[PDB]
Amino acid sequence: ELLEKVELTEDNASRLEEFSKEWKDASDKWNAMAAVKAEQTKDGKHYVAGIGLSMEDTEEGKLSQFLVAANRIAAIDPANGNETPMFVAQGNQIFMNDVFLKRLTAPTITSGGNPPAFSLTPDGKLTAKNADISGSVNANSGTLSNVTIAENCTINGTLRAEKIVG
Amino acid sequence: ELLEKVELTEDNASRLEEFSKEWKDASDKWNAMAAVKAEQTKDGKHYVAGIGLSMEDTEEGKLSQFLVAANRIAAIDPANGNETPMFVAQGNQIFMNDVFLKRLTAPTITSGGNPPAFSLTPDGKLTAKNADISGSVNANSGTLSNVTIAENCTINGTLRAEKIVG
Amino acid sequence: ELLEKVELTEDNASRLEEFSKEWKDASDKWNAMAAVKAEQTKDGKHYVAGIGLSMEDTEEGKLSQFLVAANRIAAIDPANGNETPMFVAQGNQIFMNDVFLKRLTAPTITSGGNPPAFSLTPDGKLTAKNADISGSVNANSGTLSNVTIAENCTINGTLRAEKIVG
Repeated sequence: ELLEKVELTEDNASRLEEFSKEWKDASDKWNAMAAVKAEQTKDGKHYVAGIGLSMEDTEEGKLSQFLVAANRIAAIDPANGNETPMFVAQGNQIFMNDVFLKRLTAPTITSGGNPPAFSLTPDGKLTAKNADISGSVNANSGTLSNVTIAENCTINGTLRAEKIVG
Repeated sequence: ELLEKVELTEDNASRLEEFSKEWKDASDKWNAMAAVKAEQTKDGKHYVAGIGLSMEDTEEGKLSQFLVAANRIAAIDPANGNETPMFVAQGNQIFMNDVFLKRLTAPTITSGGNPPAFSLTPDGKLTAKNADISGSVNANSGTLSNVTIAENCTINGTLRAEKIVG
Repeated sequence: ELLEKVELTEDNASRLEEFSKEWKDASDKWNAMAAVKAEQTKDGKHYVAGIGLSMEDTEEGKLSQFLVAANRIAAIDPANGNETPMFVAQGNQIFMNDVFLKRLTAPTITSGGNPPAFSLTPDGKLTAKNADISGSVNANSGTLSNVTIAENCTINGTLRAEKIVG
């Protein structure tokens, strides 16, 4: 029964080279994705470029963090199994919901529809159903219907009506 | 020494068997990871969805692009012990900083105020405390207290004043 | 000669020592990433922490899904062949393109040009150039240069017209 162990020794030696080849392939593949994703470099010297998912602990406690320095994004929302992209590089396009603001700069503003009612052209035009002023008004031209007056009415230029009664 | 080399044979063989078992289990687990999570190999550039960073040379030089054809995200600020999510996937959640704009289409616009003030409502309404105009006007109603008729005026409808100077 | 096969067993033993070294090293690394980034363990129901691209089966077929607990992204557009620092997400700023709107809140609004030709301020003023109103107007203090008065006008206050024609 000597014949057994040596055949075994072979059943071993023969399997080791092939396993070595497989593990070498795996190690090379890890060398690939490591420079891709898992650089396994523990430092803040290169901003941890690539990708990182640090479950970092402070004196506060465990706090999650995900670090990527490459934007290169093109997203789609999955809600209801939907397939709508949202970040074409032309500065977002889904819709603007309720937004708080303190600085805006826009030439064109539209009320809505084949025709907007109250609009704000870059030319400075404005259509409205009201103009309430609690202060100064400097008007230049005008085609006006009713001007109800009961307070100071002093004139420096010209006035020419059709009927003047009083 | 009698059995030492012989026993090493079976010890090896058994250790290889178990080592191969754990390797097969783990390798199947990896086979499961890139199958769904990102991809691997040298997959062509047709759809290549999943997590992947590639450093391709350009005219300027390297380009480490990071591709994500994927879905809803939510992120928080980890700043030195901060825990407040800000833009967590609710369709432009909180607010915009200094922003330039081009065009819009909106029913309702306000100011934003505690004991508060002016707004641009869907129905043209505006209480603008200083409505300076340097061009044409088409008014169909108005109540003017202190009239400063500066240049040549005219009336098509009628004027009727209790007072008169001239 | 024969001593090669006997030597073969102990050579295999040393080779297994080396392979066990490397393999348990790698497995320990992956186990470290498991709660960090690998997420080898299952999630169950809704609990989820970390990363993973799950292409779940649905009655309609494929449903890829991605989930991030918390992150902070950099700013490089697809912009192949160009470096584009866009969407830094600093100070909650992205830059907005053409878009609709439903609800707005902005005390400060500009004309979308080098100066603000028409401006909205927390003071509530408006230096426009045309404001036509088909409804109510309440202008307290104002001047009128080239105006035609197309409907009724009544004064209960003082009247100091420059001239009267009729």
